[PDB]
Amino acid sequence: SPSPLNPGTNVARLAEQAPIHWVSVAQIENSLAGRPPMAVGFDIDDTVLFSSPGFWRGKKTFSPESEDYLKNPVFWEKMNNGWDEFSIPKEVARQLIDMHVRRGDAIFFVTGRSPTKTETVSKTLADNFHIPATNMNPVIFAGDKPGQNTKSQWLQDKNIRIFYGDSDNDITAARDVGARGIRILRASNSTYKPLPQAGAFGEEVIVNSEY
Amino acid sequence: SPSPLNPGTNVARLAEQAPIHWVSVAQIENSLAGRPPMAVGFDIDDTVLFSSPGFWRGKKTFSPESEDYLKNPVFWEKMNNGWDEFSIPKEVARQLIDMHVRRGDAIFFVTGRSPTKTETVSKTLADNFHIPATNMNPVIFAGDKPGQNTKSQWLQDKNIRIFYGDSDNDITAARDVGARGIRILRASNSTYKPLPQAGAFGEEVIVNSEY
Amino acid sequence: SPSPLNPGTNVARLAEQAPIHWVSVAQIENSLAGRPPMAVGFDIDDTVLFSSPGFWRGKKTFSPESEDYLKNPVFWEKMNNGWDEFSIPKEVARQLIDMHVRRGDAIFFVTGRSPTKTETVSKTLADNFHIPATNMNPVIFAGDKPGQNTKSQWLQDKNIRIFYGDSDNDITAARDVGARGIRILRASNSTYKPLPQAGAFGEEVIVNSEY
Amino acid sequence: SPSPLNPGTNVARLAEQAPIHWVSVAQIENSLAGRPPMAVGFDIDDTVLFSSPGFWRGKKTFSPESEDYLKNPVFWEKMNNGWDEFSIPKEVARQLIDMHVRRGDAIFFVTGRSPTKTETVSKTLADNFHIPATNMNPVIFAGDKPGQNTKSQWLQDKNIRIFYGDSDNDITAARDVGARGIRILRASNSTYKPLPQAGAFGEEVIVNSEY
Ligand SMILES: Nc1ncnc2c1ncn2[C@H]1O[C@@H](CO)[C@H](O)[C@@H]1O
Ligand SMILES: Nc1ncnc2c1ncn2[C@H]1O[C@@H](CO)[C@H](O)[C@@H]1O
Ligand SMILES: [Au+3]
Ligand SMILES: [Au+3]
Ligand SMILES: [Au+]
Ligand SMILES: [Au+]
Ligand SMILES: [Mg+2]
Ligand SMILES: [Mg+2]
Ligand SMILES: [Mg+2]
Ligand SMILES: [Mg+2]
Repeated sequence: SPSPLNPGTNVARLAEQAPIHWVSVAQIENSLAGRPPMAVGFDIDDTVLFSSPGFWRGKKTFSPESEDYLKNPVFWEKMNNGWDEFSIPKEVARQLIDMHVRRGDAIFFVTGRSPTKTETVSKTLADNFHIPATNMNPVIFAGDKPGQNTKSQWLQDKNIRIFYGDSDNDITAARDVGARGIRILRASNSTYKPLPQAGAFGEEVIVNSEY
Repeated sequence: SPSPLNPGTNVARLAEQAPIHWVSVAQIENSLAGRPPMAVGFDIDDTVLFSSPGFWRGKKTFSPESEDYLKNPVFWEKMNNGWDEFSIPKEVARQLIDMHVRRGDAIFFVTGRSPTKTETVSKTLADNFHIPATNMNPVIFAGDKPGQNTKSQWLQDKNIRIFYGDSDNDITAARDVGARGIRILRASNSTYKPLPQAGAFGEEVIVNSEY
Repeated sequence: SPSPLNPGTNVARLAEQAPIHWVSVAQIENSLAGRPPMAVGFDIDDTVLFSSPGFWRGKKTFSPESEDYLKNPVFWEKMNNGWDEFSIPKEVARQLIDMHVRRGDAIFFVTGRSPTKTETVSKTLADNFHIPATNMNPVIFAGDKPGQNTKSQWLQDKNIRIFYGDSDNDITAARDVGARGIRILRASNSTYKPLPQAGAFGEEVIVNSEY
Repeated sequence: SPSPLNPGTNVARLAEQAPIHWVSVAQIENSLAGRPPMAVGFDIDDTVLFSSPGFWRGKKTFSPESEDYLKNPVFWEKMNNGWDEFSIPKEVARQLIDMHVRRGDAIFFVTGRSPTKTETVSKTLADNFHIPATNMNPVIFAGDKPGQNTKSQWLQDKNIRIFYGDSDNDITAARDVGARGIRILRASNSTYKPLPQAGAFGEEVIVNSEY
């Protein structure tokens, strides 16, 4: 700073590109041509669902000033049992999942959300993305609590070869097990802030994956 | 629709700019410096609230395979009386509303949503955006009637001198009454598509106003 | 800093716009519709000619480590009498000058280059941009030396209403006389560095004017 | 060709990225860490030198209204024996050449320019880019023969493992011999048009490499 009234710009800044390995769904699919059906995984939040409406609602209802709602079982019971009806499915996920289904791939969802006694997230996902039951697997609630296993342990267990996610820990989880971690852009209107530096580990990042 | 696997790019395309009158909130405040309190107006949907969650939910509930929910009074009762709890306030609106409160301006919201018997929208707005009683005015539900701009007469009636909105009809309403129409970007994960061409009437467009 | 190996990015940075009043040649022309023929002015370097080849040559020949060549009469005699045969005309200038000629405008060039006993720059310009002799005026070498007048004094003297330039002093010269200063982007391969903050004064900046 | 006066834009277009493998010089150096000295090669025109000044001049002098100058031996004598004094070294090339000198790599320049009896190009390059005698190799003038890639056999002959260039033929030459072909952006003010689609073979493209 200063942050000027009239900052101006220049054509070096206008054309400036960060050195990122951008990919398209079409190129990922091409990279898989001739590879046998495999298990692939997806993070949920900001990867396949824009779920910030429910998280916003939860914050505003359960902990208006902090992020305490994120460890409130009452919030999770609401979040995992219907508030995703207000979540907005990502077109990038529609494309990815359609093409993995077309390959005959096993599709897993592995989330850091807290587990709840029941969940309708598996159903919301299978329904919105038209995932055959054959390809579909119930959502895995991963983590460090008693009775849980971490994202990484789950990726190893289900032999997941590709993991799509928006968060750094999605990519490092894939890397820890030798899986191909592929980054999805977090939408700038997500309430999960700050936005990750997509590409921060040299991973592939999907173009235009914010929606 | 297919496209090349590796389309590539060039630095003319990388640097290319559309000829848009981009402005900041600071520049708008600066352009108004010295001007006494006035009435100003805001569209709601995709201008101050990312409300797609409620509309997406409404469509799924009331008209899965059409747009009839938008003409269903039961949908409007829900949307206007609680589903905005899932609507995500936009940062640009926080900045704009803060600036107009600093100015002592009278703030109006003029929405194309259908009027309902009761509404909790004015409450959600005055709360989310920390709007003092004196600057706040109850939401004007101008409704929607294709072939007709239902906002124009309201801007005239309330002597609104600046109108903010994401849609072409917001800008044309301001133009109709000789008010300064200022465009806000609709977020790319909005379910209201296609995205408008912000800048299409030569109007000012607020930078980074998608979130 | 750090300047990371793998910086990554996010979609707020990807979509980020500086708040600049970008214009196109088409919009400038539209803004002039019905305005009588007038005098308009152009800076030369990085506005209508990419002349860095001659300046590079001059530096390398006359002052390899400093910018002393810029005050070397021997350099100027070479620069103003043929080295612009290696200067690359800007498409943005072709468009501007064609449209000002089509309007019947008087066209002036006002440069901070040092005057020389003879110059072939006026000819290079008239020839490359197909400027009728009627519209064309000999290049004005402006400045602060004995026997010179400043850019500003020249703009006042020739009643210039619009001045196109890439440098801050081009825009301030127009502003000092009440003329409309319009910014052209300096190409990032110019050897005149650092690049200006185009738009730093709230002036109009021509889209894609780096070439 | 006409286009809308105020086309506008949207945030999907603002944020849109082509799926390009963008890399930095640091990332390239990092990918090579541990590898002993090797032969590497560079195209010249629009890869290390903005040489449009000499080509533009040549066209004006030898074939104002065609491309015949490119097949004129008198043009090549001038272009190869002094007109590069007007050619502007690219910063990306300074970074690349510095990095390959750090590595102890053997550096070759393989150009489509026609061989001439004498050439001062190798001198201009070794001087401009501060290239030690040991890393420097005399420029290979491979010439140009449409229908034939004249570079491929030279990369084979010199055991070149990495080839840098702006044109499709640079990348295809590297591919022909199983070398790593890396694209540099052609500057938008180059008179060699149209601009190539950098990234069109899925090859790495160097960020900000237009200058
Ligand atoms: N503010 C937020 N908006 C949307 N999703 C969130 C937010 N905070 C956390 N998440 C989700 O991302 C998961 C990663 O652990 C968290 O468990 C949570 O379910
Ligand atoms: N490095 C450069 N490359 C191109 N043009 C230059 C450079 N330095 C100055 N100029 C030109 O811009 C003019 C502005 O005063 C100078 O007089 C000079 O003619
Ligand atoms: Au890599
Ligand atoms: Au202005
Ligand atoms: Au609507
Ligand atoms: Au060529
Ligand atoms: Mg996530
Ligand atoms: Mg709206
Ligand atoms: Mg200049
Ligand atoms: Mg080349």
